[PDB]
Amino acid sequence: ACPEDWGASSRTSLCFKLYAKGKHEKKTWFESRDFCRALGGDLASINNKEEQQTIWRLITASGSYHKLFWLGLTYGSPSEGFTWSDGSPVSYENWAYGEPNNYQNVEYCGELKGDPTMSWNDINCEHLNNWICQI
Ligand SMILES: C[C@@H]1O[C@@H](O[C@H]2[C@H](O[C@H]3[C@H](O)[C@@H](O)[C@H](O)O[C@@H]3CO)O[C@H](CO)[C@H](O)[C@@H]2O)[C@@H](O)[C@H](O)[C@@H]1O
Ligand SMILES: [Ca+2]
Repeated sequence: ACPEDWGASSRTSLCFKLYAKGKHEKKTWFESRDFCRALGGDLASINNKEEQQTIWRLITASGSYHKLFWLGLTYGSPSEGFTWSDGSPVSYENWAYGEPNNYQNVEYCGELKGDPTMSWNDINCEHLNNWICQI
């Protein structure tokens, strides 16, 4: 069962929470990771299409579209490439077309574009974004 306002009560329920913020309250990737971990969780990992649908449904209920959200995507070693901050394997992927492109060699964190494509992009970790936690 999920904590109240993080999802449903069944044993198979996945628990995510959107944090959409104004520009003065958006966070870097590391700040967002630390925020979610302080609650006992982590930045959201998306391990399959079921989790993607869960998050998309939350976005549709939010009324806002096109927002950028930090996910738990962070580059590891050169051989690893992208990893999930929660330690789960990066099996499922939904990178946008051409991504990750490490544009100008400075993009080591992953963001979700909150539109129907639910696509991922690598971007400067120091950008201030919205974020999504999991527990
Ligand atoms: C593809 C992109 O390349 C770099 O970002 C460029 C930026 O791309 C926008 C794109 O125009 C927009 O349609 C899409 O929704 O978001 C992208 C940003 O994530 O466009 C500006 C000009 O407006 C610059 O050309 C940027 O270089 C790269 O930084 C992004 O990570 C991404 O791979
Ligand atoms: Ca990119």
